[PDB]
Amino acid sequence: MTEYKLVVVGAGGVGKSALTIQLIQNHFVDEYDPTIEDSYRKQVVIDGETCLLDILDTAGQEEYSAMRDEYMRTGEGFLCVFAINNTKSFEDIHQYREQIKRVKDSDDVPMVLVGNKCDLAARTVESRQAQDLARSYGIPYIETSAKTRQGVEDAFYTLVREIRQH
Ligand SMILES: Nc1nc2c(ncn2[C@@H]2O[C@H](COP(=O)(O)OP(=O)(O)NP(=O)(O)O)[C@@H](O)[C@H]2O)c(=O)[nH]1
Ligand SMILES: [Ca+2]
Ligand SMILES: [Ca+2]
Ligand SMILES: [Mg+2]
Ligand SMILES: [Mg+2]
Ligand SMILES: [Mg+2]
Repeated sequence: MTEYKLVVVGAGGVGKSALTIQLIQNHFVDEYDPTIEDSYRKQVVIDGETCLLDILDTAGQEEYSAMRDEYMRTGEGFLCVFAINNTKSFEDIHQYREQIKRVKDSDDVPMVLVGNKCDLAARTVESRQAQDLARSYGIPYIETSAKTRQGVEDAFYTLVREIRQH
């Protein structure tokens, strides 16, 4: 069956792991344990196609980011995650996209911009600001909450649909 290799990237603490764990394991991780590099695999049906999602959950903390570039190389699509209550994480997105372009050696890589923690009211990144950034990259913007599950499946499935357009 078709395997989609997805890679989740973004600043430390934005919720990359919580999103992936919610998708794969159907619970919310409340604590914060920084990731090195973890992978998850699950067979799912997306738009009538039985397929395997192979998801690489990467480090956002510089201290743990050792060989992230080598892990990212085989990725077919990238979820670029920031948190809507973390302006710095949003500003960091451009640099993650630059890293993606570097490791794929392409200016045309399947990606989705994800604004996570949308259950929180301490918003400093407005939807329109993120929409504009995504538009400049030619990709969709989707807001999510790993806590409530809002948009979680939608974000990952959208990324699959982006890979399918390439
Ligand atoms: N309210 C709320 N908290 C969230 C959400 N997603 C993650 N968190 C919280 O934010 C913290 C960090 O989440 P985590 O998934 O570990 O972040 P990360 O991006 O994987 N971090 P790292 O890059 O260090 O591995 C945790 O306390 C987690 O519960 C969300 O959608 N809403
Ligand atoms: Ca929990
Ligand atoms: Ca390269
Ligand atoms: Mg494949
Ligand atoms: Mg993590
Ligand atoms: Mg503002």
